[PDB]
Amino acid sequence: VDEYMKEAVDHYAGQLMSLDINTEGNLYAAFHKNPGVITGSAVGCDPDLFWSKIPVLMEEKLFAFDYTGYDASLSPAWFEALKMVLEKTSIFNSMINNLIIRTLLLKTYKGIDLDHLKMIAYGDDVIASYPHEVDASLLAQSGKDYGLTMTPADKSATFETVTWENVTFLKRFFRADEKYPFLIHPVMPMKEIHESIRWTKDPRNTQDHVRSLCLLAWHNGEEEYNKFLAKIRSVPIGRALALPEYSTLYDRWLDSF
Repeated sequence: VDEYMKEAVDHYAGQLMSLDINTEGNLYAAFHKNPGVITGSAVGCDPDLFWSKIPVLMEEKLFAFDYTGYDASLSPAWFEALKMVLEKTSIFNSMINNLIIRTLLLKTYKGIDLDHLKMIAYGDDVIASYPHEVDASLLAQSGKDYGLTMTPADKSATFETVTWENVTFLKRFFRADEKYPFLIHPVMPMKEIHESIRWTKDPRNTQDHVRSLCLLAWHNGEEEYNKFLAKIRSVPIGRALALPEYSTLYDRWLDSF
């Protein structure tokens, strides 16, 4: 645990401090109740609503990257660090990520003020920002000194600038609604959804499983959604399900804000 990790610890800790958490488990409830740039976690968030808030919590320049074997590569130094924070699973990997980003930032650039780092992590996945454009390609270099193997965001061939158009968090894109632009749709690619379809070893789970897939799919738009429902209804097992009409999912969503 070097000097950089120490400042990461002090800074991250001091932050979680403002939350005034109960020292008597209760850490999990604090995080679940406060998904954002203070916990620096999204664990327990609700995409359908949280997506409209994220753009406001972020600084101007986004930056993200992929981890290769995030858990396996986690050296003991980090846990030691995590302990120091606590002294001062998803919720923990998220806390570790918060330590990594800070550490690598302090090690890759001079003049970094962590109070201006706005990031939200969910395990190894993270959406980050800073007032100035930061290079994940340079952060990746510093990562080697810690056994971390960082690569472009979303299995990208090269390291390119992260924008609100190409950025993804929890595998979802950010797309403003066409009718009300300030309501941000969490958009999971249809491909990812199709590859999630399962005929449960217990047929009874099928309905609720597909329901949860529909709650993700309709965010790709009425045409894609109905195309999706048509596929499911092309065979008997899919025709036996009760699938939400696009119209109602969208309307309920608008009324939920």
